[PDB]
Amino acid sequence: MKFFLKDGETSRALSRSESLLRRVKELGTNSQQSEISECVDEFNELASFNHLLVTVEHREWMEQRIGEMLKEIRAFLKVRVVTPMHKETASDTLNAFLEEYCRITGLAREDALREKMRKVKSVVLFHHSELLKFEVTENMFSYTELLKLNLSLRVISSQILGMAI
Amino acid sequence: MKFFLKDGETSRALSRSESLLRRVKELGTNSQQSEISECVDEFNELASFNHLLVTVEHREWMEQRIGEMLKEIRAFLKVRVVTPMHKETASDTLNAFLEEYCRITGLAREDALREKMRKVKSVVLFHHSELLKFEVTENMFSYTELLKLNLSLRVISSQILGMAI
Amino acid sequence: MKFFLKDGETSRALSRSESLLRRVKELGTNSQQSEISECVDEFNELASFNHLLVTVEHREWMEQRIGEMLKEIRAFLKVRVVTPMHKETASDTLNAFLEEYCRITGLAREDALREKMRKVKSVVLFHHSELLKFEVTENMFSYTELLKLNLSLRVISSQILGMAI
Amino acid sequence: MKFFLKDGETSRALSRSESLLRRVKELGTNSQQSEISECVDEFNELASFNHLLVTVEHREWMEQRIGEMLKEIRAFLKVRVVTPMHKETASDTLNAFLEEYCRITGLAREDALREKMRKVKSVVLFHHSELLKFEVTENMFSYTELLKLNLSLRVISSQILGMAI
Amino acid sequence: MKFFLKDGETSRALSRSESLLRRVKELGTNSQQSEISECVDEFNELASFNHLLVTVEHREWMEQRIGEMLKEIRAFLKVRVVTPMHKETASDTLNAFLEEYCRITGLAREDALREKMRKVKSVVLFHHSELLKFEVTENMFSYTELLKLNLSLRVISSQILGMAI
Amino acid sequence: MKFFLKDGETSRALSRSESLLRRVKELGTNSQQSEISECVDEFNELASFNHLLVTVEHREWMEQRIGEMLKEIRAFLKVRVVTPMHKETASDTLNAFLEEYCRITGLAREDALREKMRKVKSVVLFHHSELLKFEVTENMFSYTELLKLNLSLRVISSQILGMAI
Amino acid sequence: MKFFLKDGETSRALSRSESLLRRVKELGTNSQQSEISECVDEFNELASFNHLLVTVEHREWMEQRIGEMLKEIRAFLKVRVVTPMHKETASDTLNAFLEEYCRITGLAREDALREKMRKVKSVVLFHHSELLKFEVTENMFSYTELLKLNLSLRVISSQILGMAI
Amino acid sequence: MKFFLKDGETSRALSRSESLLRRVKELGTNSQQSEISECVDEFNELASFNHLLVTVEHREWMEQRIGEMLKEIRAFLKVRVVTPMHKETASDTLNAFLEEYCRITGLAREDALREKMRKVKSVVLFHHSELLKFEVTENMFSYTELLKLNLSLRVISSQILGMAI
Repeated sequence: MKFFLKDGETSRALSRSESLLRRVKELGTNSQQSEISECVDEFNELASFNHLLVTVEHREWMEQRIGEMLKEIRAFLKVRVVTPMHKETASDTLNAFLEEYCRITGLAREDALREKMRKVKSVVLFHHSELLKFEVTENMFSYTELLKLNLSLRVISSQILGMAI
Repeated sequence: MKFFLKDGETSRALSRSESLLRRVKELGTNSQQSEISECVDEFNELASFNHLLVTVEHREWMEQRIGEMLKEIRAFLKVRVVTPMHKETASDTLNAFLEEYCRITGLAREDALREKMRKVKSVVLFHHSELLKFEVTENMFSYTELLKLNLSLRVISSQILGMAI
Repeated sequence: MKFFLKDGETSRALSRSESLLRRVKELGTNSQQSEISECVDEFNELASFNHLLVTVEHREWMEQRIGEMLKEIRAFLKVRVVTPMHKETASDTLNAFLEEYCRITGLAREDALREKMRKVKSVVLFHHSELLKFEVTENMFSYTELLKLNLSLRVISSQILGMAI
Repeated sequence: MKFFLKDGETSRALSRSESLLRRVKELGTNSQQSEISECVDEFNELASFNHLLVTVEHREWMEQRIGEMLKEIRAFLKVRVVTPMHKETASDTLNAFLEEYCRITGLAREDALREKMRKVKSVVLFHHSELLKFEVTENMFSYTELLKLNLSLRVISSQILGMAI
Repeated sequence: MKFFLKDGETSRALSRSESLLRRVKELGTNSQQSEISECVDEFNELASFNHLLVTVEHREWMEQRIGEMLKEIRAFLKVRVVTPMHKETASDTLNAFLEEYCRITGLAREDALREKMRKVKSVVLFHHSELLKFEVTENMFSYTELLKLNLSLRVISSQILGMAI
Repeated sequence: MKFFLKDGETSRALSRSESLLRRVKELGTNSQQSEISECVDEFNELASFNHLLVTVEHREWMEQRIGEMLKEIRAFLKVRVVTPMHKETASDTLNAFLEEYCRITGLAREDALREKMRKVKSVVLFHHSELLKFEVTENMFSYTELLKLNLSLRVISSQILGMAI
Repeated sequence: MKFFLKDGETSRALSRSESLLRRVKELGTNSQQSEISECVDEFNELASFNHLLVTVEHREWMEQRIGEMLKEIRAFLKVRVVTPMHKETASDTLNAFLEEYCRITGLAREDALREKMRKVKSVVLFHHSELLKFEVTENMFSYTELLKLNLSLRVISSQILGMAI
Repeated sequence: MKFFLKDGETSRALSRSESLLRRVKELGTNSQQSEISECVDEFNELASFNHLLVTVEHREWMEQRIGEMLKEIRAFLKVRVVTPMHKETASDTLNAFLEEYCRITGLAREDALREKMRKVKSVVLFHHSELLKFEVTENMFSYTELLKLNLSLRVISSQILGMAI
């Protein structure tokens, strides 16, 4: 149950993340997905290590700042991670989520259209998070509030934003 | 405090409402507001009388069906009462309600825009209800669920249905 | 269920009742039943309207004085309304109520005589109230305390006021 | 404090009261006051003796039926004792009690008239009881219920039985 | 239940007892039992009457001194009432009470001898009280404390005052 | 606080008391006070030792019959120990106690006569017990019950057994 | 039950113990067990007597310092009383207690070894106390705390002081 | 806050730990500290990873065996990890812990000697645990029970195992 971290390590990871931050600030709309995606990899490891570090420290206290930087790296990187449900309209955003949920769950549309946005979004988001190795939350889209609504997609689409089907 | 109803009266009002119902079933998308609106007047009176009749009976019990019909007339007439916030888009529906609330409350837009849809709607609706002498509820609009959202109009407009201002 | 009152209306009724009051203060022991009785009619309508008004206001509050005059008009008019149990003696007052109760309830005398004055009175009173469209209470008679006694008419008539049968 | 009764005594009194009972059953509406009144005398003595007897026995128990007959004799004799408030009408019965209370208490009429019948009666009754050496209760009158009313004589006289003053 | 006393009576009995007191002060060791005993009769009657008078007054209060004298007469007369258990020795006093209790209860001696003095005395005393129509208490004897002892007569006799049997 | 007994001891004292018992049975009314009194001495020591033995055993239990013989020796010896208040009458028994209490306490008679027998007896008995090295209880006298009475000697003497002073 | 002490006695015992104290102060590490042991004998007797003296006094109070010296003698003598479990090592101290407990209880070693030191110690100590007629407590050994441990002898010997068996 | 693990990973770590177990079973009392210590390094990393794996899984469940092996590796490796307080005697074990605690805390001996073994032990153990990156518990020493004693080191050393200072 109990584990300790190799000593050349907190600092190895502190300056390893320091220069991730440096590197992430460099990104803009045309660094390749090839770049960005390994930029995530790095972030992800450091995120892990931090969780170790935290619990170690917490455990060590009982025997009686990196994350601050990660917090920032996230904020920069958040902006360059794009899913296929990143759309130009409220309306296509919804379809994206619909079709994507159908894709993931393997459900017919008729059934997915009955599902509340809330499931559909968190089903779809967890999926892509897993897949990008980056947590992708609702406030990473401009239609955040839309994606939080507790109503079936059909109702949202017809009663909230006058769509067909 | 106590009052009695004139006796040639319940039936006078039963068959008076019977032929209202008859008449209301006749309405369609082109009877004039001039027609419809007196069709409401009548309904309104019968609604009043019924409240008397009810309270009289209730009082009489303690000394020890028309409404069913009204319920129907309502359902029919509900469909022919149009407000100026009856719109073809989700988007204009929202503007209508905004502009109308500004009009009623005399608030600037900037402030109205900060208000939750919910207030804005029931403020506006009560207003027009009073004005048409007919109760006008959210489910008298195709954008019912929209009108129920507990979010500022600004948020709805930008995050729920990508509008400008 | 919900109804609204026509707007030229509260005031139409306020000054309608104001001059009822004027008119009722003119009555005295020799205005005809013909006069008085229409005087009640008017009072009755205004009493109804008030009940609408009250409930409208109460309802309107939730979306967030006439009766005072009625109260007076009642007080004045109370004094000029006569039932057939208005009698010159305590004794005939009791008979009047007995006979009338028998009439209303269809009971034999023998049974009515066993009834407590209290029922008998409020049975009879409610009846005539209904009938005159005016509430007729016990203190509209000079034998009020008598009409309040919780004793069978037999007992009242023999033990309280030495009558035969 | 302690006293004993003379031994030829309980039985002397048992058969003394036995023949009182015999004698009292003979009375009817025309035995003279002269007769009846001695009939009370006898009853009174036997009532006393009984109270001694009772307390002696009770006392004697601690060192470890006549009254039944008296109870009857009372019942018979109760019916033949007359006060000056024994009247033919409810109405004079009330006056009788009024006037008598004024006499006993020395109050003005105006004040007595404000008193509740109940006091007035039990004031008057106790008085005459004392005076006739016989307990005189309300059900010794035909207007018993009347004498029990908890209402001022004024109210009773005007509202209950339409009298003047 | 309720009885009244004849009016020429309290005073008739006040001065009737006043001259009893007078007469009782006259007694000394040689007035005959014939004198003394009627002196008790009188006392006894006055004692009775007083109990009436008391209860009458007490009852009369609720409708809102002789005894003092008796108290004295008692004290004087107490001293002249002799029982057959009035003895010159502690020892014979005990026998007297034994033999007398055997007489009254009809018990054999052997059993009486086992009884506690206390019973034996209050049995015997009540008896003679009843018989003399005067209350005869322990402190009417010089051996009061003896008569109060809660010990069998056998024990008293042998262990308290070295008697035989 | 804690002590142990020398081992050649329980038995040394068991047969030492066995032959005391033998010796005490020999006593009769004419063994000298010189004999008897050393017979007490012995008994007293054995009594002591027993108290040790008892408490030792009791203590020893917690770390987890002689007296029966003493009980008998007492019973025999009790009968040969005589105080100066051993008298032939109830009456002289009392004086004995009186004079003896005066002697011990140094009080005047007038004061001692006021004292309750109970004090006077236990004052006097403790004294002689101390003095004879033998506990002398009330039931060692034929007037036991007398000596237990809770009354002043004066009262006992005059009211219980007709003495002078 | 009650016993008295012979009067030439408290002082006989006070100076008897006074010169015991003198004598005990003389002891050192080479007075023979022969000396010391009779020194205990004496102490023991005086301890006894004291218990008598105490209870006599306590008893005598109810009829309304030697021990201080014994307290001291104990403290001196305590230091010269040796058991066979008085050892040079923690290790042999344990064995001594083990073997001794086996001897006393007649248990096999295997079972004794499982017993908690606490029992074993207070079993063994009470035994030798009884046998030396001196209370022998844990703080009469240099390994007090060891003797107090609530652990089986096996555990103590192996885990607390690296012994074999 | 949320992180994901790289997918070629759980199995990379499962067989990585599988062959650690193989290797650890090889150790015996003569594999160098150089060997053993890197054996711990490995174990430590796998312990870390596991904590990640666990939390990921636990987190993933909410969106709705390696450790078993580590448990074993620990048990084997536990036996080959030695501290400087691993001694041949109870006695030196104590010193070792004392001196070590002085070293860690920088306290004088005099004060350390007053500290309860319990603190001293868990202070010293946490230290070396941290320093070996292996949890080192009391039952990794043959004097477990000793190390658990709630007594100052001075008392333990003098009263429990007859040491000097």
